[PDB]
Amino acid sequence: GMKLFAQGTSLDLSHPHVMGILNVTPTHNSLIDAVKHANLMINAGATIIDVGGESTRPGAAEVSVEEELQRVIPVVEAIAQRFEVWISVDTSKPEVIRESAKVGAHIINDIRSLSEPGALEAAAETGLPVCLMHMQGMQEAPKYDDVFAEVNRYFIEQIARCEQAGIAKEKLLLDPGFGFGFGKNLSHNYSLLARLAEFHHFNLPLLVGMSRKSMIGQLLNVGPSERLSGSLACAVIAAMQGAHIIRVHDVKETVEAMRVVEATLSAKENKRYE
Amino acid sequence: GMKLFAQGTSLDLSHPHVMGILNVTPTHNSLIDAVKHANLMINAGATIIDVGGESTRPGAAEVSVEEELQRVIPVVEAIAQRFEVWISVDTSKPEVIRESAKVGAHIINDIRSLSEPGALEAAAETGLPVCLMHMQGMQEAPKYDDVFAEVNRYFIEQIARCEQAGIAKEKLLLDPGFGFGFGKNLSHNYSLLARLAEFHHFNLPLLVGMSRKSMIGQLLNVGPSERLSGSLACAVIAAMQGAHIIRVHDVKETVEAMRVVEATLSAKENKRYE
Ligand SMILES: Nc1nc2ncc(CO)nc2c(=O)[nH]1
Ligand SMILES: Nc1nc2ncc(CO)nc2c(=O)[nH]1
Repeated sequence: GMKLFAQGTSLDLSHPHVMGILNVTPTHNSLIDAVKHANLMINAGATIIDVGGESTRPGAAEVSVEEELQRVIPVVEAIAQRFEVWISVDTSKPEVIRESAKVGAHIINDIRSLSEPGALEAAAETGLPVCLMHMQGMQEAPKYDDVFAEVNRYFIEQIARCEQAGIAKEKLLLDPGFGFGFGKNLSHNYSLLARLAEFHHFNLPLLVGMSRKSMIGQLLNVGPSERLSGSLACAVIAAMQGAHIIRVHDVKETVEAMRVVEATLSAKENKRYE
Repeated sequence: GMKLFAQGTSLDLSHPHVMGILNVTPTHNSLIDAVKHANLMINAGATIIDVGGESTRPGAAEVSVEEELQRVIPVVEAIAQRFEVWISVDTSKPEVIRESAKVGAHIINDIRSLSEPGALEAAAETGLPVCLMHMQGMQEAPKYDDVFAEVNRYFIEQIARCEQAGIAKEKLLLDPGFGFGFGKNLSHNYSLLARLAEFHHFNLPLLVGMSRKSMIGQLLNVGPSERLSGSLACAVIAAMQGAHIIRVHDVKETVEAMRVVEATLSAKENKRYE
């Protein structure tokens, strides 16, 4: 029943949506390969595309302003021209937010939740949906009084901060920030996955992304390439609880698992596992 | 907290157990390959082994008595000699039940729920745990007043029938009979998967097996070899609800998904998703 609206089109969150990842970093063949990877993800079943001109996993470098315009914008521009899928942009600079909205972007997905100077002001001018994600800080993960309580308290503060800028509450999306890069260890990560359905009291969409993360690599004791089954198990658990968007690397397999989730949630009485 | 007891050892159903499938049908190299496949499944994480001298998927042939002794018994006998895993036997004849219990079998897993003449009497003499599975009838699946109500009513009748023979209720195991070979179509199969946790009112173990079945092949529209992701999604849904044994073909991936399930059920408040 929950819908997202952007660029004269809608996203019906009645079923779980799979959002494929498309990193555009180290440009002649960097654009052909981007359109072809995006094409492959659409044919596998992806309904959203996460174009991010920055890798910020702990220990990754900084990208100046002009650098992100040169890769994010032509990629975003190329997707909307030829495809129907929704395009989310992983950017924190206000200039990339303004230019992504011009070339046809749908969702503003900021890893920093629009904390950079001018970022929140830009995201409101675009009128686009913004995804708010929680994060604390290659260093360690801090200590919490209770990881679920603080993430919740981080939200109420962020929704209130959004509405103060003109971004209506109905445009927002929430993401707990799974991963040992946003300041949460293995116990904190699995506590959030276990209590995900409680986050629905906000009555807002739940973007979730745990694809190939450390919360699967450390538990299963496998390299970064053998984490498919664990990522699928994570995605099903989140979708079983009513997560609306699942941000994954392996789109074909995730989409297959989602269809089992839908066929399961369709026969249930209340469409959600608590 | 629920335990199974057989052959002087125990099975602690505090975590989901993965039961690998080992079919012994069309014998010189048929035994080496059986021990080696069983070995591979143990190293992948399987704690139970399903040795079945019969394939009875719709359209499969009949095996005489002496034929099953020649393959089931030496295979069961070979596993208990060299490995610690539990051995379940897919047999309906009373003679194979008596001889499997002699060579070291753990669980009597009858696809027919001991309906053959003399089968129930044998399973009681062994004192072993029996798995009761529901089934109606290459033909079609019948019409139900309500598929959950009848399967439940099929149980109460079967537990009562077991106790009348001396098989204590604490030795029994239940299995809904997922699959379009036991008389249940795509809607009936997903109704049972959606309402699995309700079956716990019996306070008994839940054996579940949907590996590579038609309820995944028909929904995803893929050949019998590309059903891994859908089978993993099914297994997680059942384990999320508290299924205790998951009967799968792909043990390494299932075991990986179960560890995510355990790590998730460990951080939850009540260890079960309803
Ligand atoms: N919304 C969202 N964005 C992310 N971006 C990057 C990374 C990791 O680099 N993770 C996430 C995530 O988990 N959720
Ligand atoms: N317990 C159990 N046994 C089975 N045996 C055979 C087959 C299919 O040949 N399925 C099952 C099953 O789903 N559960």
